[PDB]
Amino acid sequence: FGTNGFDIPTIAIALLIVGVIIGLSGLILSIFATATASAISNPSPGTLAYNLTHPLINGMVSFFSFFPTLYVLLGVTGIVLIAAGIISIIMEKF
Amino acid sequence: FGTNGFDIPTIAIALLIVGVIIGLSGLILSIFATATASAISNPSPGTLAYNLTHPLINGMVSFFSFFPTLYVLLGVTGIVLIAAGIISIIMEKF
Amino acid sequence: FGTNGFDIPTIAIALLIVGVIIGLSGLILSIFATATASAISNPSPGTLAYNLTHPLINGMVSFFSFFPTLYVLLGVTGIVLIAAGIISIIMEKF
Amino acid sequence: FGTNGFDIPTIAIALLIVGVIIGLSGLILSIFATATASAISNPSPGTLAYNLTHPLINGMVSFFSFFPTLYVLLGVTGIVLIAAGIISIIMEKF
Amino acid sequence: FGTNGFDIPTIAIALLIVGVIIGLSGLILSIFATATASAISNPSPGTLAYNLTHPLINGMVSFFSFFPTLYVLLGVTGIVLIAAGIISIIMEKF
Amino acid sequence: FGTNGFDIPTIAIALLIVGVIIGLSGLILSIFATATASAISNPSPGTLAYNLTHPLINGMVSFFSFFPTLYVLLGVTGIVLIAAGIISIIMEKF
Amino acid sequence: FGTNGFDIPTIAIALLIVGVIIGLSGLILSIFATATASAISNPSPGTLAYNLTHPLINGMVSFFSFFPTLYVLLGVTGIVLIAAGIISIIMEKF
Repeated sequence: FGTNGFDIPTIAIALLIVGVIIGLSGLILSIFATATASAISNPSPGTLAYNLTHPLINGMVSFFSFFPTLYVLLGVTGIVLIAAGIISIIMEKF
Repeated sequence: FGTNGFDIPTIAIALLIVGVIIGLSGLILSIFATATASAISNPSPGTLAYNLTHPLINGMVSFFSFFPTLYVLLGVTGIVLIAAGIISIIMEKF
Repeated sequence: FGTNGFDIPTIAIALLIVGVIIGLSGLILSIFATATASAISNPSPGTLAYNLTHPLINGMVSFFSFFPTLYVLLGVTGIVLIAAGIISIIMEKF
Repeated sequence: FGTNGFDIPTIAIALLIVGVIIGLSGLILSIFATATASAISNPSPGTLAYNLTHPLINGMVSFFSFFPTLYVLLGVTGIVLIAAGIISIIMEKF
Repeated sequence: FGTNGFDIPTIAIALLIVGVIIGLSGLILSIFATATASAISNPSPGTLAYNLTHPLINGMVSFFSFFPTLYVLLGVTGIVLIAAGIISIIMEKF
Repeated sequence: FGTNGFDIPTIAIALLIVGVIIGLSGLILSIFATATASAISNPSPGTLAYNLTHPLINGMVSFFSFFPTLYVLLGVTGIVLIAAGIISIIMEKF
Repeated sequence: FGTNGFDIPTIAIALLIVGVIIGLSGLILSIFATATASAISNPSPGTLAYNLTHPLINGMVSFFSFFPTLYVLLGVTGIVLIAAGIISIIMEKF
């Protein structure tokens, strides 16, 4: 069901795969982050261990805050691909 | 699901891998830094051991303060890669 | 996840390795310096042993004071490498 | 849909590409500038580091103030191109 | 989207690259200058080390004061290039 | 982004390199000059060692006083190069 | 019941084996730790035997406190393996 490489069943299958992979990724990351939160403790506000450890958790927080826009762009990519497929069909189907 | 090398499932898997690796790294470093903090003691403010040891902990603190911006740049890299993928799709899909 | 040799997982692993190595180095040096401080005594201010020993501890202090800037430069190196990777991606990804 | 090289679908696609590229550029620059602002601190008004660092941020501000007119001219270019296309159609279509 | 070599997407990409490179340069220089400021001390106003070191920091200050106008000219260059592109389009598009 | 050899990204990268090299040079020279100042002592105003050593430190002072204008000219060179690039663009871009 | 090496009966059997092994391990360690607690006595807070013995029990406590996170990671591993199996099925079953 297509012209050269645009196959609607293939597109649906690809959407399937990306959705399940993203769900798995979120699940695994949440499960592991729970363990991370359990592992690290809060020694004291101003002792040696605080100086030793605080920037690490800061970087953790920063990167995990960077994830959302990555996901958003990953989402927008598919609309572009589908649109290109539609245009390619239209171009030479007439 | 792509044109030449841009595969959304591959991108999601890569995001998975980088996230888990970063979580592991933070966990290991925090756990080890706790042991470091436990090991080293505070001899005295002005004795020989203080002169012998203080610059080392100073360098420790400095490097661990350098980590955050490294993490931030590592995060920003992915947005660039995704953007390049989108542009590459757009360029020749029409 | 990259173009030629820039791999974000590899970068994260390298950051892991350098961090743990630096922590180990600081730990070992502090532990050994404690033993050094315990071993050497203070004979007298002006006797033969003082003349014999003082420049050695002076050199010790000097070198250990030189360490911090070495660590600082070692830290700054990674920002340069990450930046070069980003630029290399940008150059030919479009 | 044209005469020699003026194709309205091609023009629309080009407008698409330039718009998305400009949006990406603004997004990336804002995200990176946030990191720059976070990284650099304010040492003191008159110490060595101030003398060492102030002209750099001055140049940053200047260049980022130069960007707007560049964008404006980039925008005006398209009107010229479309106008030339219209005139070229008119010249020999009658 | 152009006539011979003037491509608005290419121009936007080039603006992207120059902006990110300039941001990186400012970031790296500020970070390194902080380390320089930390490293060098102030011995005394009139001793040997002062005579030995003062002209070096003077040259540092001078060069870093020279940077701003370099950045300004680098900025003005792009307006010229865009203007030349516009004129080149106008010349033979009619 | 240029015509023959004038590339604004290349110019920015070159400015990066020269800045970092100059910072390193100043840092190394200051650090070494501190050691020089520590090493040499002041024997007496009129003894043999004074006659033996004074002209050497005089030459040191002279050369280090010559450095600043060298740095100034090195700085002015870049303005000339950028100006030549601008003129070269203007000459044949129209 | 699978495609290449992913067999749900095999997975269930493996879960069986790991569960029983973990139960046995906990049982044996608890039983032995009871004997350890019975064997060692508390001589006095400050005598020779206290200095001789306290760090040993400290290390015991530390290691047994390290066990929990080991178990947690061992648990999380299976979710990853099952997820990889699901993805592998999905990839080429369509």
